Amino acid sequence: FAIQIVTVRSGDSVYSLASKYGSTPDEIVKDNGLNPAETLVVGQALIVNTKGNNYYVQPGDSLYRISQTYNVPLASLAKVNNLSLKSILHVGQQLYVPKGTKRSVESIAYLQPSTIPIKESLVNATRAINPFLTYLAYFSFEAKRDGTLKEPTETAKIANIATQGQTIPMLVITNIENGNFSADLTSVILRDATIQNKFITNILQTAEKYGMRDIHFDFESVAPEDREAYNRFLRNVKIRLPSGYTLSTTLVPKTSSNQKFFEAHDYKAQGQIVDFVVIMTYDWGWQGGPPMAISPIGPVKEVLQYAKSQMPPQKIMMGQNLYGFDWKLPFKQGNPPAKAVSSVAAVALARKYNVPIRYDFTAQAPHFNYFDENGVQHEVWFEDARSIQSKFNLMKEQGIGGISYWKIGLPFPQNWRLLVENFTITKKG
Repeated sequence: FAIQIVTVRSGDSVYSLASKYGSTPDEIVKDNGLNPAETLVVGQALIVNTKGNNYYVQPGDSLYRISQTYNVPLASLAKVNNLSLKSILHVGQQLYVPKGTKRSVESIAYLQPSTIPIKESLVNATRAINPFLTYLAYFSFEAKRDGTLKEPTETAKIANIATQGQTIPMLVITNIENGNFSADLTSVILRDATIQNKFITNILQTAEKYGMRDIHFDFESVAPEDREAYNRFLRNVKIRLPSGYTLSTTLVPKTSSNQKFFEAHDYKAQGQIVDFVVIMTYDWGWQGGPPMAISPIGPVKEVLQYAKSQMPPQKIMMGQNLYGFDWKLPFKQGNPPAKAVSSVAAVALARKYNVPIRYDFTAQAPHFNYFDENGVQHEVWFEDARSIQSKFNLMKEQGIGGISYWKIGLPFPQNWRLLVENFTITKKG
């Protein structure tokens, strides 16, 4: 009960921060996945041991936020510090924080390799993250028009990693043909009973072969005319799954019930059938658009609220990006796509180009701008400990089931440590 988030200020080093808070440099380096030889960046968010039941106020904090973060009732936190519920805080102010009570969470992470065989670095990242997971989602098995599946490479290896860590490997099935989501493919599978029957049979045999106890459909770009056929397919699978198996689906983010591309993702119908959904609450800012926060918290909250109106909250898994993007400016159609960056890589750009990391308190996201060696301006939006803590607190407020991360292979050590600090991670293995 000792870790907190600290934002780096001018002049700070791992040595000075350890001295200030009575920690060790080695601990700060390890917890934050730092290269011990590198400088800290002003505005970088670190996790630091500031002693048990002890907290130093950060920029933008409120007693409400701190109580949400540490799972302590707000009245208790206020009382034990002789403060009012809306009391004005200042940075550096010391608070006593009682031991809170952690709620359970289910966590998912997706793995999507780009090579055959899978890169060693990616297999190592999967092993590192697996202990923090309820589910591991190897993306993907591609559905075929004859009702068979294209298996991704080294499936047995990846499933075994999951199983040995009491993580459930998901059987992730997509309607991808030649690298793109295909409405024509789902029209065949959702409309022909003979093929669909063979398909479901093959899915069950594949799941049983690899110990994949959750069957997950990521069907996208489904024709609107197939909305109810997709619902019927999901009912058909659900009815035939044996005891101990579950069913899940991917949903595009929505904030209302009529808001043609969208229609086939029927929130109400799927919510009645499946065990859980993964809602893709990310890519407001995206690779092909102008620079902005990838998953701004206001719109994400709107999507979660809409989802709760359509289905039970426990069934909802909030999608969360681990990536940010580096955009070259000015944004123009025909520009190259933005470059995806890990949290660690984003900080490394700010370090290299000597700029501080800023924080947007409305979006709840870190960002910065820099000039490269050719004089081209870049803008970066990414994820760090501050914004992930805001997202965890949103999950608590909304009472939803869990969080689903896209994707393994994007270093961000603070995310995984904060996940276990905030929640009890459910293991079903």
